Amino acid sequence: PNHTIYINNLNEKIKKDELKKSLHAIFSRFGQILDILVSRSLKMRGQAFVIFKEVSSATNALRSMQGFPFYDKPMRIQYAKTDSDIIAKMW
Repeated sequence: PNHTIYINNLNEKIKKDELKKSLHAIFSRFGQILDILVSRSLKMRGQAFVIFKEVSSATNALRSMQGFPFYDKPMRIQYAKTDSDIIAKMW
């Protein structure tokens, strides 16, 4: 368990700004969000990071929204571990 959730299987047709705003719309109820990180760098498409202020908020977000159909795609959620090299391992 960690402050930050890592989301993938996001609909890649969605623009960065709208994707962040729609992510706030469904995740804000879990607790205070410090930021949402979205990259349109090709290998980082389809993915997002939601940084909660509290770990309890991130845990409830991950369990409640696992598989949630969003832009017609079920999102996959995991905890982001610091220094896990998500980007460096990704191709």
